[PDB]
Amino acid sequence: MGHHHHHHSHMSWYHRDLSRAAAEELLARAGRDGSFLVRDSESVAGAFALCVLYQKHVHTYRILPDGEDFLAVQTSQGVPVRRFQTLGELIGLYAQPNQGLVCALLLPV
Repeated sequence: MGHHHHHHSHMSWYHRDLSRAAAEELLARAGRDGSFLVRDSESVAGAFALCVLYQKHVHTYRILPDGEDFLAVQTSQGVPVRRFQTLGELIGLYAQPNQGLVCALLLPV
């Protein structure tokens, strides 16, 4: 008896309005390792940031266009870096072990 299930049933890991304090805290409190989300960089040079939790260790990454239009993530130098046209490609690729990621991108929370 009753039918109540609204739409907009999405977490959305992309927030240009969260900040590292509440982003890293979102991962640490909600918790389930392989936790990731893409936040606003605090100015820097017009970049994006990716905060990832794994076993009491939050590593926060930057994600820069650079000086063209392509979104590169610096995991390491010797590691072959990939430039993405969308944040979706970023999340999908780094969901796989690369060499540099603390655990790879398992789930937002």
